[PDB]
Amino acid sequence: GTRIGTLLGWNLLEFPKERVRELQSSAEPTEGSYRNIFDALAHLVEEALGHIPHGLIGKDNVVMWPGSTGANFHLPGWRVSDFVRAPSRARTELPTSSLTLVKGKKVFGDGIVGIFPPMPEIVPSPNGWAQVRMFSRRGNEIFRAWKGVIVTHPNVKEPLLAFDDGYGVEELGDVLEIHAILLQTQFTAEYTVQGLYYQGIPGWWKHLDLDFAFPPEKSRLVEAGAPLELLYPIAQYLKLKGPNTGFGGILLSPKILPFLGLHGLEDGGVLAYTRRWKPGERVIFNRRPDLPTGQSAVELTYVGLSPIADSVIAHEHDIAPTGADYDGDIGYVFPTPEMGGLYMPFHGEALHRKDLPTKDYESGLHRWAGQVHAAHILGRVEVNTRRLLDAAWANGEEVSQDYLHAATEMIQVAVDRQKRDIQWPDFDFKTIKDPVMTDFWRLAVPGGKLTPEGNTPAAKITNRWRAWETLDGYVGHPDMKDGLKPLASKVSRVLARGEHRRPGPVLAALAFALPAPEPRPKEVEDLLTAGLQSGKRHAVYDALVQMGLPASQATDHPELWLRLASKEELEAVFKQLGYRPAMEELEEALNAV
Amino acid sequence: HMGTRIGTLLGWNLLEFPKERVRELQSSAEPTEGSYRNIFDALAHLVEEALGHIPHGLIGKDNVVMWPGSTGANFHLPGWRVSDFVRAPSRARTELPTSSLTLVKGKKVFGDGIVGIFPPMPEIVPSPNGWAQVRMFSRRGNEIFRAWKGVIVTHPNVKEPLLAFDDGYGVEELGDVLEIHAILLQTQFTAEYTVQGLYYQGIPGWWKHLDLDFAFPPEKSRLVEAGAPLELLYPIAQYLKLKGPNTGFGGILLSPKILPFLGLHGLEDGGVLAYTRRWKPGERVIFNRRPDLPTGQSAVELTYVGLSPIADSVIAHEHDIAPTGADYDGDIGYVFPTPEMGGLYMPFHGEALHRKDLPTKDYESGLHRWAGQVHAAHILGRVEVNTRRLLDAAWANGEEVSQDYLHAATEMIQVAVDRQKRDIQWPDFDFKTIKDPVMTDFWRLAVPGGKLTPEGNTPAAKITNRWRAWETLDGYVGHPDMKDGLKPLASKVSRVLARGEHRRPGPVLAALAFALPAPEPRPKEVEDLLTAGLQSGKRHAVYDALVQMGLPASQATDHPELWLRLASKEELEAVFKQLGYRPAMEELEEALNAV
Ligand SMILES: [Mg+2]
Ligand SMILES: [Mg+2]
Repeated sequence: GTRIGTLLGWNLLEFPKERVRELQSSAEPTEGSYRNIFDALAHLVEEALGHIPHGLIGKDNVVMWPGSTGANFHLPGWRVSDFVRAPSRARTELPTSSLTLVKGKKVFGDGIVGIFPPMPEIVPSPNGWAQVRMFSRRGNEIFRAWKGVIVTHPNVKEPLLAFDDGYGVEELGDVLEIHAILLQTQFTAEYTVQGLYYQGIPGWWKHLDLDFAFPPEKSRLVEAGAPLELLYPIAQYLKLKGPNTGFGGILLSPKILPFLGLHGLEDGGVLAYTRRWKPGERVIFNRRPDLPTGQSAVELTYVGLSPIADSVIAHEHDIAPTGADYDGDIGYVFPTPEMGGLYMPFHGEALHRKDLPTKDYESGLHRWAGQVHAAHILGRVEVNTRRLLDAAWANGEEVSQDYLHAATEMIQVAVDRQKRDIQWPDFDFKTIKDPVMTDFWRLAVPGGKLTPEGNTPAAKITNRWRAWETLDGYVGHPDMKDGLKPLASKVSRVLARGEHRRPGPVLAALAFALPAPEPRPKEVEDLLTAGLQSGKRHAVYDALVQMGLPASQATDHPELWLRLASKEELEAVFKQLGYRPAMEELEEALNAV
Repeated sequence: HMGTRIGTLLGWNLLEFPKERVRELQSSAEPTEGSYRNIFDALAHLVEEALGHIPHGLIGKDNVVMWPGSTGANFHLPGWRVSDFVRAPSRARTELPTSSLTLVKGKKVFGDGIVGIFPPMPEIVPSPNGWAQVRMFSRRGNEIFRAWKGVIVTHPNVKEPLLAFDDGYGVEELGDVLEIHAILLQTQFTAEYTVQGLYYQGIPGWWKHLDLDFAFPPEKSRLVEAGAPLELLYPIAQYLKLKGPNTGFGGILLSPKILPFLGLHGLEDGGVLAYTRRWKPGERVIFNRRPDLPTGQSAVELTYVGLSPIADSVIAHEHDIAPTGADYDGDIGYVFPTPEMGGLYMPFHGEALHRKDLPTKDYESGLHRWAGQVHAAHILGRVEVNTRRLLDAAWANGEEVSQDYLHAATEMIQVAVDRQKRDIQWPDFDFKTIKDPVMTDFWRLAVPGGKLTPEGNTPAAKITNRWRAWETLDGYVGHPDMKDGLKPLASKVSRVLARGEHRRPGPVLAALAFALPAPEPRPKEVEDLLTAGLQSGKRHAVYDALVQMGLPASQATDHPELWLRLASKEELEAVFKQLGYRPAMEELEEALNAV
């Protein structure tokens, strides 16, 4: 996994994470505010490179350009962005002579670019898929390029490609180069804050609970009855959970089914790679982002199994309001309210405006600009709207549906502006002069996912979960705040139970209790010495884990040792020191008075 | 790193005593009952401390000891025996249900040391027609009832897992798994004349046929091949070795008794099969099984009668190779040309001295055995060195050691080797000694161990000295013509040493630092290891890790020593051309070929 553009010989700047984010917060839905961030970005590239390098494109912080090591794209400069920046997690090659060029726009469904026979060097299943970027190539010439997903089935004899969904010019290279940018997988399917704000069942907050998430190293300690001291700080292992969990697959069109040699699918109906539902059962389909109207959740019928693994098949017409396409979108399927779900199906009228004045961007920098600008406005509308629902619910009221539609319209023009220069719709931002429950959730659940990504350091995670103490100081729904109190209690006992249980004494103890280390190579003696004498124990410990050092040879390095020991070795030494299993302690804290 | 002892996979604990109070404790040991009982004493007293009791089940060899304790599988056989099963590296593991096995009866049925004839088993043997030297156990829980030591072979024509029941140790009762540990993986073995070999059966004037060569480990070999400067090979002594006029063939040693079980016909008396086309059916070859014994009885003429059905192997009759001492429990068989065709070993025509039925009792414990082993290991060495030493005093006048005496040394050796399992009564032996600088004394310096292929790593300071020993030949008493013949070789060695004496690597390493472009961007963990090494002066350890974890070269260019180890053939050639180095191999050639 390094980037597709690099393998095509492209330059790669990586501007400071912070320098764009500051520049952004001067962004408004105005032509000027664009030309603003446009100007400021121009002279951010110039004060790093000296010049405006020909054919440059950018995402956030990342900028990219060919130089002349860089393979040439036979397509508008700004389009090229979609192709270069993605990781190349796996590669393959096909001679242009093997391909059937099935013709038609959106033949396979709008997003799917190839229906192939098994290809186990990009898709790990016969029944599989991969999200890809694919080019038809000369030597340094790239004539046509496809972005989207390809599927794979035994019944498929010859590789088929949706030619008219390509990007370059008519003529075609002599080899088709395919880069898997995302390997086949299911996706974790949990309710989100946005989702719950926009379409949650009445009193949905009532159904949130605390849970524990241990990475496999730590989960081994927990399973063997490691003392709670070894889990400090317990906050880094906390997460919220919903009353239940969804299914999440890549999203495919029924248009593929004929080419798989299979019959199609009724209107109002869904297939997915799971037996969790019986054919005929209703389910809630969801595609993200959740939009303020609540329109990202629709009720559809589970009609049976998908023939492609890790996928949901649904008609374009059935999921149109949710904004779904087939070029990498994930479909999530949740239980309906009646059978315990937290998302309510959308029943309102949806379909927003047909067209606004639209120019392309003038270059790829123009695009990068628009992108950066738009991204801010997106967040603005998002947060503002959520805040407004806070004030509204506080004041016994509700945000009028017309306004949610207006917000929704801004959000999706924002998303479209990652692509083309589109005129913003008119939209008043109300602004709130109070701390609202939304502000709490941005603290407690940054990004809205109940699954955190534990980059945030030990220092800060405890503060995050300590925020649960300050509910009263936030304005929002009376019943939300009051309903959330038992959960804040639970959080609180768990935190308190671990507050002063530090690991250092247990690490010291294990050093004394464990026997002297068995004989080990001098390269190991030497690494461990190197680590200790310089304060890089952790790098060394990571190395020895990777190089596969055995536990018996690590007993003078308790932290290392804990990472190599077996279940039996851990159990044994914990018994010796007579530690109370952390989980027993944690359960008691959860259940307590 | 992974590869760990079968014992430790079984739950057994382990200690390593220093190489000091083993080479110290033993080095006062005599062919007497009491010399044993005082090596046993100071051992049982050396496990006294460094541990609590003397743990029960305890076994050992040299400076290493192991015991079951809390876990550790419990073996349903004599404690002392178990030594032979728990000590070896488990290089690969496999499991068969006890209902899959067919059990063939009679001792030595597949030949003495072969324990299984099996269908292809790709978990332990790479070749469909392969082998592996194994310990296998029949298992319950921590219950190990019966265990086999020896070789298993593998052939497509074997349909059912065939196993030599009555060769195993323990009780007739059988667990439900058969657990197999491959302790040596199918390989050919490197086949070269040894010093002891040439002392004991060397062609007349054999020393005349030794020469200088280079052995570069792959890392250095990459360098040399890309024309690294001689500076980067310092000290060149660590790459020197002696070489024969020719090389042998070396394979695992199997009994023709296996052939019926592969659906094949057996083998004529006096014949060998081997996995090589280097000989034609008809041709004579010298068969050699180590250790080379003083009688000369470890080399015997046999006829090559065709291919072995099994890869990397030699097949010959217990019958025909029994003077050599060989059986099949992992014994290697070596096959060299006959004298007529350039061989340096001479075939033995004589009576083999293999005395039978002198008082034999067991060891009582397994610490007894350990004691026995350490005790014996020394007596063995002294006899072996003593006997070679006398050959020097003798050829020095113009005499021979009396063949009778060679016979007695041999029988002494054989008992040493046997005393490693059982408490066997020592033979009467006379240690007629010389004290003088003898040529054996030199060989033990220039070629420690006897084997022309040096033992891996000895400190770089000392290795230059060892090859310097060739200066001091005259200091040494023995065969005139040996001493005199070797002069051009002692010269060759000396030219080569001198060609590289003061070409140190420091300067070249500093140049590569400057010549190479700035390192590409590297993960923090890489940055961290590199500073760790730097700050503590342990960079070589750090480099070993990064090599092992597979860092790319473009990221290591500030650490030339590391860089040299990651770089491609093309990348090396390139910087060497830039710095204008003269290829080392050219200079090394010149040093060889000069008047
Ligand atoms: Mg999309
Ligand atoms: Mg043997």
